[PDB]
Amino acid sequence: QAAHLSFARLARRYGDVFQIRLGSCPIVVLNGERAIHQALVQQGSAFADRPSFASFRVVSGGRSMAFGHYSEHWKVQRRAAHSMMRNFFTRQPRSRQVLEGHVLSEARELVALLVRGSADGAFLDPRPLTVVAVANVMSAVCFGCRYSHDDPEFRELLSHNEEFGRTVGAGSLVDVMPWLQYFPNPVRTVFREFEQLNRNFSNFILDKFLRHCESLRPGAAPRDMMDAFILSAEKKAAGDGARLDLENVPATITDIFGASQDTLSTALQWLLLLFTRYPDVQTRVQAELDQVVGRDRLPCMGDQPNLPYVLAFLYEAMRFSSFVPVTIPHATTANTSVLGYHIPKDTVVFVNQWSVNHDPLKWPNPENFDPARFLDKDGLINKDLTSRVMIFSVGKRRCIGEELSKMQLFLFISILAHQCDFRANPNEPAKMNFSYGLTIKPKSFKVNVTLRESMELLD
Ligand code: HEM
Ligand SMILES: O=c1cc(-c2ccccc2)oc2c1ccc1ccccc12
Repeated sequence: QAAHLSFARLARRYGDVFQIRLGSCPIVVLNGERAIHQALVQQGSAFADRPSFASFRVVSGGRSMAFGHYSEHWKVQRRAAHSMMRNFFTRQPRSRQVLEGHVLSEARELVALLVRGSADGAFLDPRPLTVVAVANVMSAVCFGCRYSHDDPEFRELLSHNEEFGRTVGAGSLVDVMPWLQYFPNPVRTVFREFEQLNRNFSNFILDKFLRHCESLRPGAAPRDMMDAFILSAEKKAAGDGARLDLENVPATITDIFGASQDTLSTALQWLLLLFTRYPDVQTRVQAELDQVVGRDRLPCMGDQPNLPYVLAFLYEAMRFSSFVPVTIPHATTANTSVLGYHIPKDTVVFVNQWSVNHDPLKWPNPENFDPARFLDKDGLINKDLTSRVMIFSVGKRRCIGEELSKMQLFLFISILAHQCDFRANPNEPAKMNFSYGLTIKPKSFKVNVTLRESMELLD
């Protein structure tokens, strides 16, 4: 009875567009591509707002770009945030390399713990490990500092991503049923933890913020995204496009660091999950990797176009898993209509991406994981299908770190699959259970990892 599941089901009787009621709020769910594309794209702007939920307000000390409203001040915050994400990567020559180094560097520490903690036929839950590996890629990209996988204070800071999606996830009752805060219950519990975690994240980034600001003297060369945003803001305040104001820099680096670390973490956990539940797909991608990059070195972004199956497994896991089933709730900015239906200004809207990835007609093997589903008659991928998958949303509020997400999940998996073997715990009868909320996170599950060959990952 997962949200995105009921909605897609209610659509088989009331159409793609219809409205539900969560407590006091009547939400209008969008389910198909034409409806999703007609609201978010064609009438994008009418649907580019965020609902006035008290919890959204708590994120990033009240200055979130992801959870804030549509307005001019917001408009430059996003433009400025998207600018950093586009330029930051591919800004200077050899930049791609420094990025790939971080991934390569976390991939090494990641396989090492997985293999070490999997000796003699042992199994271990990969999740905690995958969060730390992805947060470090971004800890270094954003602050220029990575943490020890043993670091408690950091593993703690990142041990609450589930409480975050349960609070803001479409379906959540925290906002729409405030009376639930009046007494003990899971909803009272999650929201209080929610405030607790956002409070910790902000302080974590605030501390780093104040230090980068202090060390960034006149002629100083920025060596971060923190340093990059601060410089830009000082250059903005200091006389004379879209750049952030110093007061908004901590909040926006929080959204940036927070999203990636959560989403990329969740995504990664599915890849290994799928690898262990589909040994054959694991072998094929693991085969193509051997044929193209050779057992002679480890994969790099240069190999991406000669790896049609890897990219295919990538988009199949994306469509099949739909780990971000419904986008961050939207809100209309003006009375509008979609697929005929009237939608009055200031109404909360849910975009069902899962309903576009699981549409029978567009995807024949709807419930079956078929990476070949994206392979062209002669073995190459066809953007026409690969780009038919919806996970990063579309429109004004579409993800700002899409290419980064991709040129990273490709790498983590390329190294891991090329260097390791993943086996599921056979003794586990009942199946994998998940936690629904913004992202679909896998609940506890154990894998066993062994090295195909000697570590050349060691530098
Ligand atoms: C595979 C990983 C990721 C997926 C599937 C994903 C997807 C999404 C989705 C579904 C949204 C909501 C769109 C909407 O409400 O209409 C979004 C928001 C956003 N994403 Fe991502 N994301 C991921 C990675 C990233 C990364 C790496 C960053 C960090 C740079 C990031 C930052 C953002 C931001 C700042 C927003 C809010 C944008 C806005 O409100 O306008 N995401 N993403
Ligand atoms: O701004 C955020 C966006 C996002 C986000 C997540 C998924 C998709 C889009 C945005 O999440 C977070 C954010 C901030 C802090 C978080 C702390 C824990 C877990 C997630 C956080």
